[PDB]
Amino acid sequence: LLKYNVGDLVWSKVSGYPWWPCMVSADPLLHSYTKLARQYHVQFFGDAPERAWIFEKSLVAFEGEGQFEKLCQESAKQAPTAAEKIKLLAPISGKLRAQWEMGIVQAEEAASMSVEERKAKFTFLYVLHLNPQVAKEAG
Ligand SMILES: Cc1ccc(CN2CCCCC2)cc1-c1noc(C)c1-c1ccc2c(c1)OCC(=O)N2
Repeated sequence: LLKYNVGDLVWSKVSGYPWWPCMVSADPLLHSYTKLARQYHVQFFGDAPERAWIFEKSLVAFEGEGQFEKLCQESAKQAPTAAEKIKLLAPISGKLRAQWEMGIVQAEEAASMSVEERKAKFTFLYVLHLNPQVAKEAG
């Protein structure tokens, strides 16, 4: 039923990290955004930009920050060991929490923008660099 496209907003669950706001985008070298068990190429929102391929089973549509609590809770049932379960919590403090909060601010802005608007603003530029307007607003 679900098939993501470039510009779609998703929470991504990665080993060693809590659910993080992302945007589906095209891989700069392969030129694809999906491949086959299905994978999608995503950008991680925040001030320290990263990209990666994620499996669909580890993506959930992004609506807003309010979803995080239920994602943390529901994922606990499928993370039986302590090191996995502890990573579901929002980062305690420091630089990782500030990155996650900035990620959420950016994703919430993207969510009230159109697909093309969020793509023009938030897509990374490749030579991987942030769009200068995004970098200035983040600091
Ligand atoms: C895919 C990936 C690649 C590399 C690095 C390491 N990199 C993190 C940023 C600082 C330098 C070291 C982390 C991930 C990653 N895998 O799962 C999540 C979640 C992340 C991630 C964590 C934090 C941030 C991020 C992605 O991008 C946006 C941001 O501002 N911070």
